[PDB]
Amino acid sequence: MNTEEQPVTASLVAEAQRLDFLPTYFGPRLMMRGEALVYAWMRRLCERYNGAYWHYYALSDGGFYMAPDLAGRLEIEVNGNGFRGELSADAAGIVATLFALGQLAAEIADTDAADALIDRYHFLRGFAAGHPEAAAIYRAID
Repeated sequence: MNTEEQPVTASLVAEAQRLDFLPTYFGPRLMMRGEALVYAWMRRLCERYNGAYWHYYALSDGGFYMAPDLAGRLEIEVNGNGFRGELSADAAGIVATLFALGQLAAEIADTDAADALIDRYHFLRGFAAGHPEAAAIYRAID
């Protein structure tokens, strides 16, 4: 539609519907296999990262992403590319969920489903470009 940014934007799903929204967009079985995978990478990016509420977000691209609930400067040092920089719970939650997608795809070995969930990765990855901190987000996952 556009020539620069993407018309794709995330959204906040109800709390009483997010309980089924996750297993509905990811899978009734993955809901846990993925929620724990996104936070798994998060606690790795920061040495002083206890945890937070990874709110469920709906994407028009056909996927979805989760972002922890932390207001302030989150010192997140990504080992993936050694990018040391403080990001917001939102701009950081992008790198947390993204890394998880790439793990599940390679965790289930070479299967027809190892390329299906991959779609979500490419879908969200594009939304990160529309963010004001895109520079930090894309480099964080780079």
